[PDB]
Amino acid sequence: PMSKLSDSKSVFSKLSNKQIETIIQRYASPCFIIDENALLERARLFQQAILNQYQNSIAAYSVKTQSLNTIIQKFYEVGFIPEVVSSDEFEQIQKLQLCDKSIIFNGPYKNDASLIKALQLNAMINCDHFDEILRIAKIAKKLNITAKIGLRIADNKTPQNWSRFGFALTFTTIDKIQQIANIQLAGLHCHIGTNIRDISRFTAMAKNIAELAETILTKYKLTLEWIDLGGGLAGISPTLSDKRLQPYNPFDLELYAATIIAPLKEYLNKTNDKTKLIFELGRSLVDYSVALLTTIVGTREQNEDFQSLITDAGIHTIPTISTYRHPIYHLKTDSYHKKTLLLGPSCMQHDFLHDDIFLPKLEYGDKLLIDGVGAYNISRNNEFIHLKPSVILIDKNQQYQVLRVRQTH
Amino acid sequence: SKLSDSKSVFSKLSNKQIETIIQRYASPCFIIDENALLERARLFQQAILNQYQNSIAAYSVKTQSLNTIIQKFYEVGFIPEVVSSDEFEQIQKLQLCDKSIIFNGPYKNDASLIKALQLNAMINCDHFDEILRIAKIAKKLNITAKIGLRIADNKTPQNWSRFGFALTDIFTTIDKIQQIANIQLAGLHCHIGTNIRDISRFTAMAKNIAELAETILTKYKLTLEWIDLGGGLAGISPTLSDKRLQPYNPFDLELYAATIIAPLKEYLNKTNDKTKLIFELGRSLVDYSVALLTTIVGTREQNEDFQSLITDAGIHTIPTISTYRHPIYHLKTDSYHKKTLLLGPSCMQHDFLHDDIFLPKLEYGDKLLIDGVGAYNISRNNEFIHLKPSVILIDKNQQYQVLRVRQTH
Ligand SMILES: *Cc1c(COP(=O)(O)O)cnc(C)c1O
Ligand SMILES: *Cc1c(COP(=O)(O)O)cnc(C)c1O
Repeated sequence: PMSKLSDSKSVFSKLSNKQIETIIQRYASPCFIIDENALLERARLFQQAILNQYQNSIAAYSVKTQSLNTIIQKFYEVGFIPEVVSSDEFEQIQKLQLCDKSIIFNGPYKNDASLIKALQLNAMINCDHFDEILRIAKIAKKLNITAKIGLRIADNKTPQNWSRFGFALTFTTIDKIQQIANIQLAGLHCHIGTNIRDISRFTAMAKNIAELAETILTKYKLTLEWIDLGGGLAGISPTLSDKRLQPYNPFDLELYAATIIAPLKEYLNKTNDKTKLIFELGRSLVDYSVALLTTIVGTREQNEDFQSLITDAGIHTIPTISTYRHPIYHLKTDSYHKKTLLLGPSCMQHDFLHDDIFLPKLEYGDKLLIDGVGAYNISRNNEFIHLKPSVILIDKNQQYQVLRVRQTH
Repeated sequence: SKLSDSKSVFSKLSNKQIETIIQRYASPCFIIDENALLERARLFQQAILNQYQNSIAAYSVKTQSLNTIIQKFYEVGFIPEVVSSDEFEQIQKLQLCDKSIIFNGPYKNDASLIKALQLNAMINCDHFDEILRIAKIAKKLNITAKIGLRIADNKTPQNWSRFGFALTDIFTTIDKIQQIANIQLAGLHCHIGTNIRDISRFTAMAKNIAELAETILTKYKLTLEWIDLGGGLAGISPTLSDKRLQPYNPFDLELYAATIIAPLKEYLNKTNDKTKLIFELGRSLVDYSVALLTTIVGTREQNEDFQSLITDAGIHTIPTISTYRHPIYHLKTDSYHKKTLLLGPSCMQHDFLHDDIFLPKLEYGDKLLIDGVGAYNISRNNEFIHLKPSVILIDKNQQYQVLRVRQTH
């Protein structure tokens, strides 16, 4: 019964048919829309959650999840430190000419130029393979300075967190590091997956990371400068295999912060709260503040009990629709719903938004709102068949601000 | 295994040439061999023309949408074939002397239709309500629109499809079209799938289309103006579900042409060869003339029975790698191979170029060439994590031409 946008729990339930028509008139269909108020409320509440649990906590902005410059700026304005996983992302942040050049540099591939600038700005660099530690050392001699680094750890003692990415925690690697000159171990990094709703996995990882920081404490007389627990917390959209049809409530960030931090408080207290605790939540912060407006542009079948419709948005506009049941809302005053097949604007057999959803009868020109698409869609748009659609911010004054102009030939 | 001993059109490519390409345009880097590409194009036109004089090769824009490549095929005699309003507009911006164009696809917006109806384009509709939108536009212009009907060859088991009018009461659809003012049936369009290696599916479709064209001629005394047989012929790369690991030879176009045309010559001669016969092959024409140069940038494991390496290109640079076993060649000199895992420059579980290929031991700075990437990769590049790489044309003269500049922030 919450099929209708105005009757939903969506951030965008406030949007009338008239407002949607105006957005599309100005910026064309399909159109991404981002609500600034909801987005920055979530950002600030996350900072409160972690700081209430540990006062030397730092929220880092996961650029890859939502890489629009304007959004990065706004999270930076409330105290987030940019976190990048590539040299391009690293240089994106530099071009923003931010006053505070603090930055977290992750990723399996950091080119030489990126690592030079990073060292000059004393970024926090977390390495996940050995050859990179060596390349940083040679740079750390040419550049007459010692380089602090962190090590990405794989929580391979936890079955659900096992990963080939990072040094496995199942030590020989740290013995080598300290005989290495110009390199000084300064932190740990661990990122165990994505869309994690079983926060037992965060407890497990935090316990093993704490045991590691304790063993590093004794076998090496070293207190870590930072512990980065990555991201991975679940968003609001159920997976397609999930039996739940309705979206989840945005995950309780106080529950997340208390669960993951609890196994680490013992170590952090010995360090007199000088070890920084870093969090890199992306999806769970940004997903539900972004929706896609799409228009029905054709009909293949239309009978009492079934309709097959063509939309102007498909899997090349929101690729994560192939993995998640993103909520789909309509604008009709109509009680009778029928099985509905929503096809994208491609005659490719995998380009559909949903094959088993119940919606009222729709026709050419009707609009749908696809909610919870704020993570890992916009920046994956491409120029295949259809050019990239507009991205609009509903700013904190309820005024539209274009963040990406619709592409044209 | 090694590039020099390969059957690849880049077999001829030197380490110094490759290192020059990368030094000049960075890694990863797409390369397109002009000679191989246009030779394939001419052979296809020659194949279909020797079977039927009024055969027209159409260029599948979506398969390889770089403007320069489009212009080349246009100069060889190909007519542009588009499947979206954006592609349509891309072609008009080329300002070709001959405005002939094929307009396919499930979504054609009003602006493109108004333009296409007044440029004598062959417009193939796949759902009825598009027909009615054309009819109403045509009435505003006081013209009668000639349209083609996309047909689903649902009598052939492998060709069953939702896209197009079902050929299995199809005549109930053309009966309705006969009554609609400002519309006249003029052509048929059939596109039965992709990466089709069983040409029995083409011969079956051509026979069914021939029968439909005969019935139309007898029921409505109507001789069709064109028959569009679509594309879909297979490329050189096996699927990952394929048991075979080595690339196939480029499919025999003479065989394809002779077999798909033969069921239609009774009709086409009955028409004194005035029906135009259009072909829209893409993958099979362009895939093997394009390769991706990638560089090893790190190591995770290195035994003599197994190695796990990090490349600077992944599924976001060549997304068809998740579906196809694209040939991967090295430039070294060594007999000894080992199970090799090639990890993309992302720490996502699914970002790997190949997880059980045997390759010589490779190290940081070593280079690989992934062949057969010319279909459905370049235009799907995006700005997620890594910006888009350069695309380089290897001229007729073996000189380098920049078709897409490396992207930077
Ligand atoms: C993906 C990722 C994140 C964010 O992950 P989410 O699921 O969106 O929360 C943070 N840090 C790193 C290193 C990552 O790879
Ligand atoms: C995809 C497509 C083509 C090209 O298909 P290929 O497999 O690359 O040969 C031609 N015409 C239409 C309508 C298409 O959708």
